[PDB]
Amino acid sequence: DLSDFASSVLAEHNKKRALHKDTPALSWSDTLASYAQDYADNYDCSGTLTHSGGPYGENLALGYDGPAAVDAWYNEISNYDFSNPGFSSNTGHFTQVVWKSTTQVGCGIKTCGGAWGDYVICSYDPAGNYEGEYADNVEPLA
Repeated sequence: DLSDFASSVLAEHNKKRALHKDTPALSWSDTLASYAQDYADNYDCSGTLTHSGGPYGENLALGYDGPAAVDAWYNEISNYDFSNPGFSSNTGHFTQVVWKSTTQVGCGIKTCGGAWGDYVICSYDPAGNYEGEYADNVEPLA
């Protein structure tokens, strides 16, 4: 059985994906979550967000618990132009949350407290945000 962290974060992803046409639900991966939590264990609580360079897709946040980070990522839909699909600096988290071809997610968390609060990383497989593939993987609202 999943931890409370895993079940709450998975539900928050799949509540949002179900808003979109032809977009399957994700399942949780212990492999992805071990990778994510290992990286969080090593965060320096400095306030900067640097990507891991790994083999999986990746969303990062600072200042939110797990489900609250998912909500912030998904709210980027407000900036996304469905008639000009593609990457942008303030829609790249949203397009990975709903990426049609992604099938599994796993996440980790570390409590920095102080000025920064919680660090959250979610890892995804297959990865989203491939150039030339947005129109086929980022579907409109049902």
